[PDB]
Amino acid sequence: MGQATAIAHPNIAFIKYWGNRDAVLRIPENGSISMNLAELTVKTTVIFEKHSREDTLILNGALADEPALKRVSHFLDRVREFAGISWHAHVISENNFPTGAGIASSAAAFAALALAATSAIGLHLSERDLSRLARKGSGSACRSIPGGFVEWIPGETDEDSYAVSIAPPEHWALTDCIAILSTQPIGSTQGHALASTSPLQPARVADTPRRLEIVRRAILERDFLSLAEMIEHDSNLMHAVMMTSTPPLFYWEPVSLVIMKSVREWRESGLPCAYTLDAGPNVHVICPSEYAEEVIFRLTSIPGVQTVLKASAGDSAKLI
Amino acid sequence: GMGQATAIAHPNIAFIKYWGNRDAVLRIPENGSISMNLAELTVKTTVIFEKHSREDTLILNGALADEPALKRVSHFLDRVREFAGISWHAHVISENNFPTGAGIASSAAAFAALALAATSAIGLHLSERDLSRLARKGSGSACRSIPGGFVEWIPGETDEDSYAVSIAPPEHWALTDCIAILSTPIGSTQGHALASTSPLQPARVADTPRRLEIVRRAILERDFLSLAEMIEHDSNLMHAVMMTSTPPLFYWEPVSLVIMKSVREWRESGLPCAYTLDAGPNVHVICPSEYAEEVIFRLTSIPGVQTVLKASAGDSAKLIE
Ligand SMILES: C[C@@](O)(CCOP(=O)(O)O)CC(=O)O
Ligand SMILES: C[C@@](O)(CCOP(=O)(O)O)CC(=O)O
Repeated sequence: MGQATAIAHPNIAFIKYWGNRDAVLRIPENGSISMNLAELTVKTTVIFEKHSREDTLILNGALADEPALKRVSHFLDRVREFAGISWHAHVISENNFPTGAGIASSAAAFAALALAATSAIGLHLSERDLSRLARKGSGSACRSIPGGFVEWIPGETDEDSYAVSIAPPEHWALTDCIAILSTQPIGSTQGHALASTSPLQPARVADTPRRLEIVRRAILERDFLSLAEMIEHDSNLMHAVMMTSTPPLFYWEPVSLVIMKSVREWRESGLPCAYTLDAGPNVHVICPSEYAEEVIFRLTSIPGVQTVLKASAGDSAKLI
Repeated sequence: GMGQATAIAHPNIAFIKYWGNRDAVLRIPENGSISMNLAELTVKTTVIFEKHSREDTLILNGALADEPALKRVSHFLDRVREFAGISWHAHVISENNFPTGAGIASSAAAFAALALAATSAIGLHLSERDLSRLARKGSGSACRSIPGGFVEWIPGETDEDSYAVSIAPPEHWALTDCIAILSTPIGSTQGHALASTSPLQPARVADTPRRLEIVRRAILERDFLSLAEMIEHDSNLMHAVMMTSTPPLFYWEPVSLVIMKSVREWRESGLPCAYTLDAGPNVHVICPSEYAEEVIFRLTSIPGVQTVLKASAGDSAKLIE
């Protein structure tokens, strides 16, 4: 009755999404900018079938838990509403993420699902509409629909909240050296909802355009130092909000702190690199790709760093 | 020998933090703060005004102070000289019992003791308010070591308006500060000035009355859980601002974070305690005193904790001998 397969990459936010204006629609409180990660992929096949009563979900070869299925089912309901078709679908998804490494899959997964599910049900959405749809699966998924360096235009409405590519992957050879911590959280959905308990979240949110403008310009101009200092600042602002929520969300591990301090010292001593952390203790170390081997060496030397994943700028979600 | 006096004062641990100045020179803070004096740590300072001294001299634990420390003390004594209308320079002899290398800041205790010894030596009989106001200009938090016990710094907007008062005497509430000294340090002065670079500082500052009102009530009501949750929140707010300054100030060490998480776990599992951190990695673990031995036992076992200092609520700065 209709089938398609799409791949999408996770992304690393240079300017973080944290907090929703609308939790249901995943309209964020602030805009965000990320880079897709080429070497990590979710591949998702959607198969719409005649009179399948309910949707099904398999994840990396295994029956998905009911939470995951429900979430994917509600998402497909949106694809059904948008398409006025009623078919239920079998969803098969796999990713190549290193096991236990704590790399969040939701952005890649809902980007791939948005593209596979709409293509399977016969639609031909623009990138913008795919981003808007993916967004409602998981906010950051909207940024994995476009390619390369991506900005989520936060908006106030479902139509207005979507992501676009600032620059293609080939515009700037940046590498994300992801320090995976051996010892290793509260999910994004709960965390976003808790942001409003932090006294500092409104101020963080209100300041986001300043930060976005710097990062956007830095990407366009390939100004690594400006990017570096702002991504650390923006990471720290998000974590500041997290840590001052009620209950506090302390995603950092002790080694996360060692890495953050080490990266700053490395940069200040001549090695261009910068850190950023999502809702977890892994440290993404962004650097011009020519420095990645040196960064990885230094990260690998830090006690407590299990392994370092090397990712370059990835393309948009694609059908295969 | 134109007048001499000796005073003692204790350092203090802020439950609601001072961070950022409205007026850096006068150490008028952006926000109010609340602290508890630490009985078991003391600075004892003798001030002897000398007709023959051309400049002040500062002796610390029997040794000549570094030049920066002398300059701070001499600038402070200039304020006393001005206030008193007297010219004399002084010998300042100070001792303290702080554990060596522990990173326990002495400046609040030092300037509280100096404010009291110096004014007493020079013939003045200042009210606590005026002593606090004076101590504040040596080091802001010293204004909180002038009064006793649990102390609130009224932030104010003027030199006359910024001073601390006792919320409650030490005996009002048996709380212990179990200070986890880490085995493995940008100064406050630079740090406060950088607070203005954090996008989050205005919001932290504007929220302080909410936090002060909770802690003040918690102290008056002996409500440990309310105190506990607010001191951790307040500590994290300050460190949030520090970590989001430009350049960032990351005072936490990895072990700091271990302790912070451990403390929250301990409290949630039924051991009443709460963490707070100043501008450094040591973790002050506040708890009702009946739990201190267990808190200390748990803290002592944490790798990277060099030692744990046990402090109870201390009295006001006092003249002695
Ligand atoms: C914490 C962070 O990863 C957002 C997570 O958002 P989501 O709800 O998992 O899409 C930050 C970011 O990616 O912008
Ligand atoms: C960081 C903190 O210790 C303030 C230090 O201030 P100062 O050293 O008196 O300038 C917090 C506080 O004690 O309120």
